[PDB]
Amino acid sequence: GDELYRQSLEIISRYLREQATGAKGATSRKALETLRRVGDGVQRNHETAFQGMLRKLDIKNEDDVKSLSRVMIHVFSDGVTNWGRIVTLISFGAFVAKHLKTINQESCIEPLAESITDVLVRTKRDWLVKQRGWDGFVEFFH
Ligand SMILES: Cc1cc(OCCCc2c(C(=O)NS(=O)(=O)c3ccccc3)[nH]c3ccccc23)cc(C)c1Cl
Repeated sequence: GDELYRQSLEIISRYLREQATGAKGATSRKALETLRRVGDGVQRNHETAFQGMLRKLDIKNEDDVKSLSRVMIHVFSDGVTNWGRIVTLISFGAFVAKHLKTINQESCIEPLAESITDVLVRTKRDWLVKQRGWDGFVEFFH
């Protein structure tokens, strides 16, 4: 097993889907409430950049969402790894998730999640371990 990966995918998965479907172990549940508060804050403050980036990505179907990976890696990894940019990575994900339910492609949400987790855990794995993973996440937005 890879429990940072499956915890990461569980949290990002349900955060994205509840964000698009309106709504809605113990560590995963505190991370998810943290990521509601912070997540919705960030989507409201970067909303001008977020819609700029959404419209420029132009996601229509699920082969779009599968292309997204390496532009994700590009925008995301600028070395100086920190929770702020991680949570922006997830929250933009949510932004995209609600836009995919608008155009009635909820089927792409879980691939999208599977991509975000996939970028995150594979590009920051050592940093995330050194910060005790999602317990670091929760206690950083304490
Ligand atoms: C699901 C998905 C997520 C993606 O995340 C990218 C990194 C997060 C991000 C920043 C960002 O990091 N901006 S920043 O350098 O000024 C920054 C760094 C730390 C805390 C707050 C802001 N600006 C953004 C503007 C628009 C969209 C996302 C961001 C990227 C892609 C392609 C997809 Cl398909």
